[PDB]
Amino acid sequence: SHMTFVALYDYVASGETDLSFKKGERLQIVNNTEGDWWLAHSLTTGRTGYIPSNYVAPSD
Repeated sequence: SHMTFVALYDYVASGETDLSFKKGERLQIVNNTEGDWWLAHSLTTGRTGYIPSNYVAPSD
């Protein structure tokens, strides 16, 4: 259930459904059913949206 990942790079969202996040931000992964785009929730900003799965790595 707790699935914490850390952002490896900045990402500015290009649309409505993706999530913008800063390098070093910690995110709860909500839905990793797809291998390319994961639904994530920022523990910092409280925003929720899709992120590129290759921009994050497992974290505490």
